Amino acid sequence: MLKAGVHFGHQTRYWNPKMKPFIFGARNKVHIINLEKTVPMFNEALAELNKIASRKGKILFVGTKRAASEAVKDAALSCDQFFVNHRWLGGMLTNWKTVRQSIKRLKDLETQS
RNA sequence: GGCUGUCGUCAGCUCGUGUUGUGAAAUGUUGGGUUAAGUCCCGCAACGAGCGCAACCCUUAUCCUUUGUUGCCAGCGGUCC
Ligand SMILES: [Mg+2]
Ligand SMILES: [Mg+2]
Repeated sequence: MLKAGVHFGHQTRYWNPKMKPFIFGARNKVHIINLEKTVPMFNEALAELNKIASRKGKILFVGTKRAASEAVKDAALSCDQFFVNHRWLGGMLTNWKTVRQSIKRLKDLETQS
């Protein structure tokens, strides 16, 4: 099952009871995730993800925090998928129809940079 | 009506969209700095915009080009200086 070498799942008491099923944990006053449930989760996850992908679908990666920021400007910045590695501008998706023309500007700047 | 004084040349006053709240409303315009300034930077469920601040206007301080009378006299002669 564990095709995933090393990511035992941090965070100690600061937990969330909604996250009981996916837990086997209890070590050194901190939770351990679950082998036999992390792996099964690709099941519904990589299945649908690589299907909508086949149907030609935009992806968009999201990962703020300067601890994996350019680590998403990566093989996510390789395919027809996209990314957000910094500040998530509130409403860039629900208010897309406004934020869109902040892009139109970016374009005008790099189109003369 | 038009025009004017006043707070005050104070740094303020608002809207679109989005989002939050049953709602009046909120956010943006909190906050950390910074500035003469809602000035700017960072931040941030906000993203942007309008009036305002600033700039564009005039004048003042240095220089340059063009211009030389009614303005000017440095080097030239003459002197009723
Ligand atoms: Mg302004
Ligand atoms: Mg002005």
